[PDB]
Amino acid sequence: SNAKNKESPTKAIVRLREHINLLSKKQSHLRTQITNQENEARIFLTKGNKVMAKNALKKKKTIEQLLSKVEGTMESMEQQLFSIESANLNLETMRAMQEGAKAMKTIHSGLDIDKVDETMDEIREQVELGDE
Repeated sequence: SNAKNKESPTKAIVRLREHINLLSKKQSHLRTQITNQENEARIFLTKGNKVMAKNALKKKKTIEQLLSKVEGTMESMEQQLFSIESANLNLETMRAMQEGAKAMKTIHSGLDIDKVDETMDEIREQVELGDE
């Protein structure tokens, strides 16, 4: 139930990760297309046909614009995933920290003789005074 829902938000982070993987595959594909276009423009340049070389660069830039869109979307998905993940990681870490504090509160309030937490500060001083 509470772990039911922990695992649910966890598989939520899973979907965002699969989406990131898809985006990265698409990015790789677009980069390969970009390389191909650039090579073709270079071939046109060795031939001397700068008109067609520029036209291949027009398509090169067109794909670069699409790449920027994918990279921006991917960055957004990474921030969204991070926000969710790092939130949950900190919430569980801070819970452990507070439960540790609760344990110390139980030890302090639990022991009648005599004020665990106050005597911890007391002995701290006594130890520190050993430096002379």
